Amino acid sequence: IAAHKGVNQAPVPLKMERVGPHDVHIEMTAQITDIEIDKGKIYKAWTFNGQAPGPLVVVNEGDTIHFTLKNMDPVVPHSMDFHAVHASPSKDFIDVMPNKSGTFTYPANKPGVFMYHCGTKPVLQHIANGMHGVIIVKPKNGYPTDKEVDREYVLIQNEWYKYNDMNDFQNGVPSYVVFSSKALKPGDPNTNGDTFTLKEKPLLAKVGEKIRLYINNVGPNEVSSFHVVGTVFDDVYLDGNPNNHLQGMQTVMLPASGGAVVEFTVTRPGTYPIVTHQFNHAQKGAVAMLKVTET
Amino acid sequence: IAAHKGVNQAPVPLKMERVGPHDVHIEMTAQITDIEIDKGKIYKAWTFNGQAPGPLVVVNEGDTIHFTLKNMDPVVPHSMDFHAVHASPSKDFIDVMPNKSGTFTYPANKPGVFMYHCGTKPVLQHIANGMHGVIIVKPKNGYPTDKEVDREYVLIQNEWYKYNDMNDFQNGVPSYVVFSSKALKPGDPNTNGDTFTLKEKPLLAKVGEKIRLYINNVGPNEVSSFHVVGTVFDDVYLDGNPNNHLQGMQTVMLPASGGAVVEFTVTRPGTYPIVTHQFNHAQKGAVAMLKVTET
Amino acid sequence: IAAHKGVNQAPVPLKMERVGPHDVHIEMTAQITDIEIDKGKIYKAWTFNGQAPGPLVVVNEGDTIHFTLKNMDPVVPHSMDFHAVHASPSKDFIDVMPNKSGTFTYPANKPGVFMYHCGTKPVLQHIANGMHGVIIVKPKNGYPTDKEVDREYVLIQNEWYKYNDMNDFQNGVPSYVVFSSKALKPGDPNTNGDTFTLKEKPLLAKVGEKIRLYINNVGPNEVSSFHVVGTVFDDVYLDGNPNNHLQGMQTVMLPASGGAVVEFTVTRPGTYPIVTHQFNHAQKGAVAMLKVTET
Ligand SMILES: [Cu+2]
Ligand SMILES: [Cu+2]
Ligand SMILES: [Cu+2]
Ligand SMILES: [Cu+2]
Ligand SMILES: [Cu+2]
Ligand SMILES: [Cu+2]
Ligand SMILES: [Cu+2]
Ligand SMILES: [Cu+2]
Ligand SMILES: [Cu+2]
Ligand SMILES: [Cu+2]
Ligand SMILES: [Cu+2]
Ligand SMILES: [Cu+2]
Ligand SMILES: [Cu+2]
Ligand SMILES: [Cu+2]
Ligand SMILES: [Cu+2]
Ligand SMILES: [Cu+2]
Ligand SMILES: [Cu+2]
Ligand SMILES: [Cu+2]
Ligand SMILES: [Cu+2]
Ligand SMILES: [Cu+2]
Ligand SMILES: [Cu+2]
Repeated sequence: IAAHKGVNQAPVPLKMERVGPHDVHIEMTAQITDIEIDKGKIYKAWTFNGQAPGPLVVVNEGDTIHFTLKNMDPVVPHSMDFHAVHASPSKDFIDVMPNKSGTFTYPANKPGVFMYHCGTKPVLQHIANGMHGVIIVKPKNGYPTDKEVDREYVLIQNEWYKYNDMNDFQNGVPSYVVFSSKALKPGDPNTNGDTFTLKEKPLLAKVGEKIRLYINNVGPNEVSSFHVVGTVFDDVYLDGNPNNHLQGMQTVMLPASGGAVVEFTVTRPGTYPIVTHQFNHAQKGAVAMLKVTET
Repeated sequence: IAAHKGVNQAPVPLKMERVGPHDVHIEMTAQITDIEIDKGKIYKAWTFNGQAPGPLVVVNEGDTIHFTLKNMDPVVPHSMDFHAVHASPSKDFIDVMPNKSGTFTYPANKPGVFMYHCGTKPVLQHIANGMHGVIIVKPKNGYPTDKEVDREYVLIQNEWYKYNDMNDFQNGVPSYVVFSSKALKPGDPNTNGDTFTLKEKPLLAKVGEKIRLYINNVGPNEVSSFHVVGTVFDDVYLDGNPNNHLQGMQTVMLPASGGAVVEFTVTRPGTYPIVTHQFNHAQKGAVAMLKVTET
Repeated sequence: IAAHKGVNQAPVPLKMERVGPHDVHIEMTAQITDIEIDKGKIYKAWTFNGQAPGPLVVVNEGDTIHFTLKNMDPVVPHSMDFHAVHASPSKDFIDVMPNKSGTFTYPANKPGVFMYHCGTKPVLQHIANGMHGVIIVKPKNGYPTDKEVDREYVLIQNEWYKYNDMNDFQNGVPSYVVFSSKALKPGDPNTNGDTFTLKEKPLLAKVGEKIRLYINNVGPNEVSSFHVVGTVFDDVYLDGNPNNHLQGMQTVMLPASGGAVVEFTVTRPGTYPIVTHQFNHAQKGAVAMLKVTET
């Protein structure tokens, strides 16, 4: 796209503020930003806020979201679809033109770990170029295992294809399949979907801890066979809904856009890989590490 | 197949009648019928009754089915396998020769949303050419959410490949992935698996309604990441068995031949896409629309 | 690999013995063994004990496993990862060099049907070449349906690719997809992953029996849409954990490495195919047979 040549828009922080007991404002950009998805491989990603996946959004069950998209793409329209919300797609997930903003309002009345993404046709194009992320809606009543959890992180799986190539996006195998982590609390890592960062800078935990991961597989196209090496999931809540409660799972099948809360105990010091067990994907990047130490 | 050149057998209505409180007669054809699966693309489908997927069958839990297949294919044998039933495959899902009929009897003692398909070797060939459909077995005791449901429809996902090409069917990506709808009540649409009809003539609903969809992904080969845009599934029953009850799902993972009952509320007027969230498939046809109006 | 030319190491029995009420010794080899995966097609598999998948391991919930790997590969390191166990991957699933042994100890405190596999980088290589299998951990309290089960078997699904070809393993469709059976009791068949043996020598059962299958899809790469023709699963326990209890499933979605216990009734004499309902895979080998007789 001639108007994206040489474009590399610096990442912009997510803006969020609570405006009432049940109402939140969120402001995101659509922007075009170079991301290093594998060593020496730059992808001029279509993004929210210069991250791909986009920035983590966390709201409470029952919060109405008043969402603004500021479209910094000089020539492509963009839009936002939160899977968390009840909305009219044809009124509320509509396009925002280059250099314009739009504001849309809709309720998040279901707990869980939801994909969000650009909803502009062709949606496959906008997602595959980078316009995906997660919104967590925290359950009013928690999870029944909350008191057991020592530490928590967010991990998101996505694929990367040949650049902006619709034939590849539709018909081709992924070039890379990757994990990223998005921060929940100060100090947590906040990374993009790449083949290396979570190997070189593993997530951290302590021996004996029960870990919760909020996970989503945003695709665009593949399903995920999510597994942590050296443990078993003690508890799993499909889509992060507390009702959908499995136990003792070695691996969690996630559809494209599928989420989960998963919990597991790390009993011994060491480095624990986190994989999709579809090992062709793992080979192509989708292995993160969790380093577990006595401190 | 030289004997299928120029063949285009007109669709024949499904014949069904109840013959006792727990016994139903069904009569289907196997026939070769031209179907427009994408604009300007005709597939000379191997079909039940000139529809692909085939006609909807609905029975009650506990019904014994006395099924007749009238094989109108001039040269290929065909057969019928209902996933709903307990049967001996080697006695009851056997071939019916060209220009012959066969009758097979077997019980449907499990509720749910079951694939049916031709069972003739190579089964991949017979399914991929079009010989798939759904049989719904209604639970004796309903679903616990029955009283909440305002409107219901059936949707079926399938793929289309290069015509009658076994190499493609085994090794190739689908050319098209599609939804169709099959009528439950008078006035409901009854369509074939194509890339357009459910976009151009959306399913209809009213603002505020709880919608039930009976869904099945008949494949032949892909899994489905089933999602309705702008809502969340309030309730999901895997395979349509009331016991397999999930809540609050954004997306439902369906294996090949996998079914579900899914229920969701449409809160605002607008057009709501229905997708497989494996967006390469959606791009290749698998997007239906639900138009929600104040009336 | 020049050091594997002409190598065909005879299969070696699994060695296992109980050493205390809650402790078991297991001794396995890593070895290079020719296996006929389709008629006339030999794969010089990387294996545990000269079987691919490897030998069945069965332990009780709560058993600590003291595992020895004797590496007979003349030049490639190998290792063992049991999904059943809590272990430090970087200490306990480490490599054993050619012509050496290693012993690792770790607890199996979760019931179910777990994949095991070599964990040596690149893991995709070691799994795809043949180094996968199942470990069953029997639940302390059984399954609630135990008293209904008449007969049980183990079935494992895997893929085969072009020989030792990492490009194919990562980017290519499987050449073959196959079932094998591993013995639970004397007289049960014990087979390797091939396209024919379970068609030519079907598993055996009696009319009216409730059958339990312990199943796992070891991949490396595909998901499985597991179905038995002519029946419906009465009960399914995901990953073989008794808590994860579905009913009335026509087909069970297994991720890569995903397991299940599934139970179904065979009501009539006949031959019952067992498939993955992803019919491209079935075409490429993944159909086993269950022959049901009056005796
Ligand atoms: Cu309040
Ligand atoms: Cu506001
Ligand atoms: Cu966009
Ligand atoms: Cu793929
Ligand atoms: Cu703790
Ligand atoms: Cu593993
Ligand atoms: Cu664990
Ligand atoms: Cu009666
Ligand atoms: Cu009759
Ligand atoms: Cu047929
Ligand atoms: Cu595909
Ligand atoms: Cu209503
Ligand atoms: Cu979506
Ligand atoms: Cu909803
Ligand atoms: Cu004891
Ligand atoms: Cu010992
Ligand atoms: Cu190995
Ligand atoms: Cu494949
Ligand atoms: Cu019995
Ligand atoms: Cu079938
Ligand atoms: Cu059954």
